[PDB]
Amino acid sequence: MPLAFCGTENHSAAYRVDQGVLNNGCFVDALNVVPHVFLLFITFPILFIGWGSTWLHFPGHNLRWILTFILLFVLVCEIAEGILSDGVTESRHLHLYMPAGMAFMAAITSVVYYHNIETSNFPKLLIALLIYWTLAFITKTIKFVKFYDHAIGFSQLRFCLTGLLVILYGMLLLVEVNVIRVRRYIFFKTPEDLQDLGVRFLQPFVNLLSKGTYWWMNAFIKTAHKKPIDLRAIAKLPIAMRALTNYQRLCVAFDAQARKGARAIWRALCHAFGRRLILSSTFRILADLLGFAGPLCIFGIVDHLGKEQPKTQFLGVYFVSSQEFLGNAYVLAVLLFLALLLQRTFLQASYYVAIETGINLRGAIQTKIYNKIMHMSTSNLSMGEMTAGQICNLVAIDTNQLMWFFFLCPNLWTMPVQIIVGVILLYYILGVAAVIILLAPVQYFVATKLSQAQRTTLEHSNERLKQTNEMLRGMKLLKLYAWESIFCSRVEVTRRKEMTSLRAFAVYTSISIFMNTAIPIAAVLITFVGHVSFFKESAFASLSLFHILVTPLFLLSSVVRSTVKALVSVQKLSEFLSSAEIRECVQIIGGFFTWTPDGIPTLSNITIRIPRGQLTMIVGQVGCGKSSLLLATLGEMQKVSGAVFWNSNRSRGPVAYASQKPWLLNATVEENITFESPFNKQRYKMVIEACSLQPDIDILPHGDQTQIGERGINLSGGQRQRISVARALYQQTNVVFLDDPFSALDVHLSDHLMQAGILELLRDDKRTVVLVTHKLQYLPHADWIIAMKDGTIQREGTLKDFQRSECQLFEHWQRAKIPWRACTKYLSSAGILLLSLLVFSQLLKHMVLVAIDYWLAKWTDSATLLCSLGIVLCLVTSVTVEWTGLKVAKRLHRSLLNRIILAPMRFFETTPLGSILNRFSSDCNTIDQHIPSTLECLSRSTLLCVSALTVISYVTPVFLVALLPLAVVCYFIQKYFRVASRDLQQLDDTTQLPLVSHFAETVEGLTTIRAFRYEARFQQKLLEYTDSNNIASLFLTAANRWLEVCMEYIGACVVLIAAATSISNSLHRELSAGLVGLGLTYALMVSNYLNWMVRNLADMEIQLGAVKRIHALLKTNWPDQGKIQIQNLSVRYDSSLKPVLKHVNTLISPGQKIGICGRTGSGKSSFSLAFFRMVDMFEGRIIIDGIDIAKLPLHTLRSRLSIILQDPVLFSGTIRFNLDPEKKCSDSTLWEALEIAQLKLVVKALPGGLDAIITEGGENFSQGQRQLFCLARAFVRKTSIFIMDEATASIDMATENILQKVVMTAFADRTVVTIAHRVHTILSADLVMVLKRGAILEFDKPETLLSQKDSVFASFV
Repeated sequence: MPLAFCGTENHSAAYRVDQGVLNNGCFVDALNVVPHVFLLFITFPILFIGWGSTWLHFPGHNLRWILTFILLFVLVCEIAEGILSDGVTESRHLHLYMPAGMAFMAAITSVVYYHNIETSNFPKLLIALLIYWTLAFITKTIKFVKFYDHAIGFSQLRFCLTGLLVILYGMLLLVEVNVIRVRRYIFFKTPEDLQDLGVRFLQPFVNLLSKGTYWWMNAFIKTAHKKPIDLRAIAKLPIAMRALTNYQRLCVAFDAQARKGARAIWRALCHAFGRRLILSSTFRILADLLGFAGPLCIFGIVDHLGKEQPKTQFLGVYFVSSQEFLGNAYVLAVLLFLALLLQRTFLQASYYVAIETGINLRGAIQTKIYNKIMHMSTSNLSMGEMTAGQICNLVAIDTNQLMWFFFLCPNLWTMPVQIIVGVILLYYILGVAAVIILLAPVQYFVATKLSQAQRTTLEHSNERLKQTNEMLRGMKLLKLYAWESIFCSRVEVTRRKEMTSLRAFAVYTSISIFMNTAIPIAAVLITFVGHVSFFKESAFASLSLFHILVTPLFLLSSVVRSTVKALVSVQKLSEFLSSAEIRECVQIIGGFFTWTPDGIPTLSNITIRIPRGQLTMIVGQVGCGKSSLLLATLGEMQKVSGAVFWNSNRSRGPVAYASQKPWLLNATVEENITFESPFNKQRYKMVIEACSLQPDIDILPHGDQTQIGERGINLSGGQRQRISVARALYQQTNVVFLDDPFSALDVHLSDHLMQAGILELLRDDKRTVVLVTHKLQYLPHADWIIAMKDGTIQREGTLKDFQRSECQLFEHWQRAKIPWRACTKYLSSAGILLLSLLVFSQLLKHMVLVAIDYWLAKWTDSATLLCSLGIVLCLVTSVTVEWTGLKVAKRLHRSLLNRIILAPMRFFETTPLGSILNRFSSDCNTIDQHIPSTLECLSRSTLLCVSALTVISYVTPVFLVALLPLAVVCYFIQKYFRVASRDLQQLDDTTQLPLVSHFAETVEGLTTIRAFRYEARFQQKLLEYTDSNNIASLFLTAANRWLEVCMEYIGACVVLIAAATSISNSLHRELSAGLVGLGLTYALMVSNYLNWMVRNLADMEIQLGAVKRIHALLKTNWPDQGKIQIQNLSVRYDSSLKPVLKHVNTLISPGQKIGICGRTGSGKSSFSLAFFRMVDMFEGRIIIDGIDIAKLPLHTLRSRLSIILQDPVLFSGTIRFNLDPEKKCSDSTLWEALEIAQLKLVVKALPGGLDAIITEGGENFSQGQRQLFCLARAFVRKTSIFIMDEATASIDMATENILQKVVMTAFADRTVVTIAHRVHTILSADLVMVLKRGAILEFDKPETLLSQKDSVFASFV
């Protein structure tokens, strides 16, 4: 029984070459063999030469790929047909399936060949492929015309298949010769060079296999596991994705639409992105339809295999009828497999095209927003209407969610089509669905109530977090007076109010999961119960349809919510976009200028001229239009009437300017000094000298490298005014405007040195200046002054004019992860009595869903109360999850508060408040309102997945042999993808932060930037920020889609193997395919349960990482003697190299209020810190009124001994709560204190009295009211001693009032120990001690020994 080529029968009569060679119907297949094996036998060594930087794709090549692939599809179909025809027959006969296998391999090799000839630019070498393609087109055309001569027609299948690849090969031969015409290589006598030089990200210019499967990502992601992904490793982002380019295209769209509001933005967005958005929607519709084809193949397979030879015979050859073709079993399985392997590639492509269009929308619209910042007026009507928070929330939230809307925009095209086709094929499947079509509005109303509760919850917990910030800012002051507990109680009360709100949030979000996971069960139950009781007419395919319908509905509910937010956002930006713009030597003639663009000119009759070569000191009344006139010269006022001659020694030059309000960019201080200018040491040193900035630089621990301004080193107002003057002065300009720099700079000697340096700089540059201020010490002397009285110019001339206008009278006046810490979370959070119930209910629910699936299979074979148990268990699990997360967050919150209470003040000195507040608030929010739902979703998704692989292994008990490599591959793919995705996620966050940082620093100092006309550099910084955000966003997106392709093909192979082994055991061993079919419907859902599994697993990784930060914060009658004799108590902090206090055996006598101030460099502050027993006094002996002060409860010791401070602060609350909240002793003591200290005329003038709100520090009480509250605590806490510190900045009368209050404290308490680096006012005392260079050097029990000795008087001089 050997291998006959055509067939052995009739004594070699099929080998009869008589009656023509071509009229033999088997010999033509042998003719069709020739071109395919010819191309193989001429192109394998070539390919091996191939096997042994610059790319150019050939012209007209997309149709090559689609014709080659669709010919792969029909050639696989002819492989199936050849096997099905040669197998049920008596012979072998081997002429049905020898040509197709080499043809399949030939198509594979000719596309590898076309790829290897596209990689290497050598166009004269595709002559072989084209002469091949023409030869095979001719040969199958001959076969088809002889099939036509035998008059077969379309009834038999092989006629149709042959005609299909005839027109296939003809049309793709025509593609080849169109390329021949274009590139003109063979018979003609006679590129992406821009796309060459650039970026790493070559996904839009790569072959189709890498466009589909993200093959180029592979070498990236495998590179990413060894070394991390720096920003330099990220691409340069090519021209087609440059934000400027999309912005130009969009502005052309704007101009075309606006030549021919909300509809304008709508039309503009549609015109700029519809040809891709529509392409994305088209791919999405095709993916929906090929998803919706699946169940037809499963139903057909099970019906024909339950059906338990072909009729036609033309010329002795058996042709399979087409109904029997599409009625076959194995053929439909292979078709199902190839349909899934193409469906689940178009879905990812649709995702990606929507994402790419979204990133270009974000780019162009952010660029447009910033361009219309660059022309927006900074008025008190323009900026006075809309603050910077409005425009910051606009940019951030609006543009990101408009992007998320154009993410969800094809969904609003498909989920309706999804629902309609679901209803249609559910009627074809089950005969004569409203429940499942009623589960998207359930999600809509539940999400609506959830978002309302979340809004209210967030704006309540915002007040809770603000109170916590106000209770964590004064940590040292409240711990010093032992006043932590009352603020902890007011926090725990606000926390429990927020906890009631969070319980309502969790209820309304448990019900979404419950409705989400119990609507299909009731839908199927009502469906089949109708089918039996109400219908009585006649399954697993229907269940799979139930899955395919269930998935879009909740997404569509979110789409509708996003649509509403998008419409509101476009309304917001349209009402924003039509606000007032700005506009289109010195001389101003007509004089009318206002802010509102009509009516009430705010500055009129202005006829003032200031030509070049000048130094104008200006003067005027208080707010008489000085900054208004300066900005009006700058062209920043709506000038109604007048003209502006303008000539720099008609275009404007770089006028330096400095507004009344200072401004500093959140950058380095030298970067905030140089301001995008080259750096020379001389002028920089001169400006640091003139503005006295070298002591200011030394006042900072980095100086010219510290992150100045907001989000960094907190500066002072005089420092910021001086920094602004330095940045204004350095920029090397032909004019200089100084609008009162020494107004806020109250340092007179600094101001005088600055005035002299200003004269020197403006005198040594020979450039015009204009200084508008009230410093009249020099302004009427040697300036060309100009005075604006009542908003008008009086005289711009010499000093004799001010001696002629009654103005001198005023001048005469790695990568480790969760499970240890995650185990600690679940253990310390839950308690096993609810964790066990949660895991048991989840496992039981999934066992019930498996069981009801098997019961559905058996009843369908033979042609309820488990779906009810399922719904109840789903409700139970959703309740248990939300309840467990709520209790978890509650007890963790109280734990965080308790560990923050039991802390030393040295940690607050060490660690910033930002770390404690950040890992408090953001991680508490994450482990309170975001982590439990994701945990529940993971615990439902991976358990559905483990269930599904259990079902596949149960149906086909041979599957597990193929499970082990699939799980190994999934484990390795999970590992390498996790390694890339975590780092890329952090790179996304740390790149999306500086763009909105730029929008803050732009919106703050806008008029200075628009004053310099130095917009293009910030334009480049904006475009750089937008590019650095977009490249990370596109790589994160494309990594997600590549993940989904790789894991989803792993799942597809699982489906194929499971179905194959189940069908193999059901053809012969008769597996009773219901157990097999129920396996298959989990095999289809595996394909996306893995999807949900992988994406949610990454999210579970990142959020449990901030629990790590949580673990890090979990890791760490009245004494009236005053006779505490310290006996040699030596102090240390790290006990490393330098103790400060040494051997100080010093006593404060009763009455002898020893105010002991010393040397401020070495021994002043350390003793002042160590005075409250709040530091490590490493030796000696410290008695306190004869008691042991080294082993006492420090809460009781620090409660009843008041002090004063250097930088005092008032805790906000009731006035009795601001005085003594824990005590609340008596009203008359508070009247005596708050009368006799200070602020009696504010307390009695307060609206409430002792029960009035301390308005966040006493915002309009006094500044001496802080010291008054200190004295209140001194009079209230039975405090004989009162340790006082000096005022940092105060008035001399304020220091005298503090001294008078200290005199009253001496008259009433008489115990005090004060240190003051202001030694010349610290002389009113009783005893003193000077402890210089860390010793007991001087002690003066009379006050005259300080004034008697040399050095103490030298410190007193």
